[PDB]
Amino acid sequence: AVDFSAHPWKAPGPNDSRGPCPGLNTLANHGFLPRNGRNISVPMIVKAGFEGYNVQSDILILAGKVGMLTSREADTISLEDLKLHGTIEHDASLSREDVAIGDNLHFNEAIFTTLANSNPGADVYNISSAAQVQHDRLADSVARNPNVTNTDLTATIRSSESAFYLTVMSAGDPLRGEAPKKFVNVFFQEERMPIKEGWKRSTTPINLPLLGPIIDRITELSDWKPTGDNCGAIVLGPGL
Amino acid sequence: AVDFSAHPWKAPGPNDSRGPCPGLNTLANHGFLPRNGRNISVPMIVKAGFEGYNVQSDILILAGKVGMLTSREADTISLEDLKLHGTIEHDASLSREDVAIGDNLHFNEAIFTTLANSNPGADVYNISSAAQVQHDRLADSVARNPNVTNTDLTATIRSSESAFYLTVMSAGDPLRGEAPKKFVNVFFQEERMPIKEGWKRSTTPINLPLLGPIIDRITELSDWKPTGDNCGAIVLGPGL
Ligand code: HEM
Ligand code: HEM
Ligand SMILES: CCCCCCCCCCCCCC(=O)O
Ligand SMILES: CCCCCCCCCCCCCC(=O)O
Ligand SMILES: *[C@@H]1O[C@H](CO)[C@@H](O)[C@H](O)[C@H]1NC(C)=O
Ligand SMILES: *[C@@H]1O[C@H](CO)[C@@H](O)[C@H](O)[C@H]1NC(C)=O
Ligand SMILES: *[C@@H]1O[C@H](CO)[C@@H](O)[C@H](O)[C@H]1NC(C)=O
Ligand SMILES: *[C@@H]1O[C@H](CO)[C@@H](O)[C@H](O)[C@H]1NC(C)=O
Ligand SMILES: *[C@@H]1O[C@H](CO)[C@@H](O)[C@H](O)[C@H]1NC(C)=O
Ligand SMILES: [Mg+2]
Ligand SMILES: [Mg+2]
Repeated sequence: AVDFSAHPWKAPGPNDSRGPCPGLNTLANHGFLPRNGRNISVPMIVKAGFEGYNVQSDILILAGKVGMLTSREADTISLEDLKLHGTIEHDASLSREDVAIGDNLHFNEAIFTTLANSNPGADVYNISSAAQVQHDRLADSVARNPNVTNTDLTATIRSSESAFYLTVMSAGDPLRGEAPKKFVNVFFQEERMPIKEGWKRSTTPINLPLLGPIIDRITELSDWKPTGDNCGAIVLGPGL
Repeated sequence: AVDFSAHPWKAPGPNDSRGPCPGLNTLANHGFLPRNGRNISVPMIVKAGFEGYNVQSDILILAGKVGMLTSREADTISLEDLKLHGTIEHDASLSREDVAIGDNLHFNEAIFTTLANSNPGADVYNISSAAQVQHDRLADSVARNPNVTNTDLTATIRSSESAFYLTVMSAGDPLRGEAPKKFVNVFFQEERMPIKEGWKRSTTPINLPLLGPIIDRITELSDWKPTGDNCGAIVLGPGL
């Protein structure tokens, strides 16, 4: 029963907190989360993701409580807190630079080129294109970042994020694991719901059972291999 | 400014959730946390630890948000949820069995014998006795549990727990890193504040700066070495 017309996109001001996640950033830019990006709890994320995207509480509780670790507060974050490297934030992002060699927070068009140019000859991104992008992004980090971290955990998180953009920005059947380029590009480049472009919130719930096989197929097609430590240890709080 | 007369010890009833932590169990048994042990948030833990023990928000926010990972709820746990192996719960506990070979949840008198018998000829437990206990408990797990997990992280958590019993149950100067056996034994065996025995809440705040040197000294005296891959990865949620 959400009224999207009561949730206009507004550009964030210079002091509105935004993070490395286009999903949460977009929700804030439409006021599903606080536009200032501050004082955000897991219940707020659960509600916002449901209302905005029809993403269910299973994934948002699991991911949300991990995200909470990035702040110094008892039960809230600022979106910018999520840039904390090695909690969720990882190398070989789709649209951000690796923290060791650049800006791990803001959208970067040069990084995004790989995704933007994927699935040549189609007007959608899909599971095979998403896998290719992941392969190529990881190769770039291995080439250029002397502090690169690549573990089973980061690889899984990366495939989860690719599954998110394929499903949440779909043309309405998220099971298909494909999304119009026009919608995904707006999502990343503007952190806006592409409403005027024709996007509508999925009428199918997006939950762990739906995402699981998509995640696994993306991983499988990405020709991923362990390269190093492979210990899936997360950073448990800031300033440790 | 805490009225302990308004916080009597009551034995947990059959539907009351209790976990592997004597600290939180004791707070629940005195109603500083809900006596039913359910729907417990990090803000509730922060307040309860302050009121009951003069433990500060630094450690309780950090540990509390990690503890939140153990439930399926957005921002609360039941105390029993904390038994989830490999989040905080670990092998070589002071008063519980290793999950692979026994009950990792309930107080176990046979396990507790090692701590109870430590520091012979004194009426206190102290840093050297706590270190000996940790050495002996870990040795027991290495002997009897083929699946033992023993890492920098579990070792730190274990010394933190020893530091907690030495400080929170002290005779009122937690800096000393020694606690009356009569107080610590009641804490573990009954999950009760030993008020009739003469214990009083510390007038000195117990925070990370106070605990840190105690933790480090316990580790130093314990003749510790890691096991296997020494991977500090935590379990990020239940049913994975
Ligand atoms: C529990 C809620 C969420 C948390 C805590 C969260 C956290 C994060 C974090 C920290 C990152 C940065 C990882 C990195 O690239 O280094 C990220 C990336 C991403 N998230 Fe979220 N996220 C959440 C929900 C969502 C939702 C609902 C979507 C919906 C589409 C989404 C889509 C993405 C995408 C596509 C990326 C990849 C960005 C890139 O690689 O450049 N997230 N998330
Ligand atoms: C408030 C002050 C606290 C005190 C004094 C305290 C004390 C202790 C002690 C002494 C143990 C060791 C029990 C043993 O080895 O048999 C322990 C274990 C544990 N504590 Fe706490 N604790 C406190 C707060 C917390 C908090 C905030 C959390 C998480 C929300 C937590 C979670 C646990 C867990 C999961 C264990 C089990 C680890 C294991 O032995 O395997 N504790 N605690
Ligand atoms: C088991 C994979 C489910 C997808 C979870 C990805 C969300 C990333 C945040 C971290 C929370 C759990 C991570 C994980 O188990 O993959
Ligand atoms: C210097 C901090 C030591 C105290 C940590 C107590 C353990 C809390 C549970 C896990 C949360 C952080 C992990 C850790 O650094 O020990
Ligand atoms: C943050 O949110 C809580 C819960 O709604 C509220 O009590 C508090 O006043 C808020 N603080 C700020 C600075 O907005
Ligand atoms: C993705 O789209 C390309 C181009 O249409 C196609 O070759 C490929 O088979 C598709 N992959 C999947 C998984 O649908
Ligand atoms: C990063 O890699 C460089 C070059 O190998 C090394 O000096 C450094 O210790 C590594 N760690 C970090 C994060 O600085
Ligand atoms: C409180 O915790 C219970 C599990 O003990 C859970 O079912 C519930 O969602 C939480 N809040 C309530 C009562 O809705
Ligand atoms: C602990 O107490 C014993 C027995 O009195 C004593 O020998 C030992 O030195 C004490 N250790 C510390 C750290 O005070
Ligand atoms: Mg990144
Ligand atoms: Mg244990």
